[PDB]
Amino acid sequence: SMEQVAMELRLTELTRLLRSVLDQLQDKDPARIFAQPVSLKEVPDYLDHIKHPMDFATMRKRLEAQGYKNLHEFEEDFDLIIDNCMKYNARDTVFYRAAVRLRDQGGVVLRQARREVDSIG
Repeated sequence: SMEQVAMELRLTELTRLLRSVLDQLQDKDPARIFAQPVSLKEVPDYLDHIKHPMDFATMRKRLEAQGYKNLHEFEEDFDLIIDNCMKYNARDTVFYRAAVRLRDQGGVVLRQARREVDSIG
């Protein structure tokens, strides 16, 4: 149908906007602490601690499959990255501190993304 196509064009455009959001958020992680999944070879007990692991490469796979239907879903995954880190790692670690900085800096980017998604529909 013509409606299914119109809906698919909306999803594609959302995907385009979320790709730019993802790039901006990942720039706020210059140390690449959150770039890839925590290694189960190197942290073999990780899944005993963290039930829903997340990282930027995993988000990028979902994004490119047009697997985010709305900004809320994308934010859920970003928040997992931060929240998993802040639970697994102690306050006095480079990892925890990197998550706090990513949260604080990403807030700005996500504030305007929400306005852009509401604005452009």
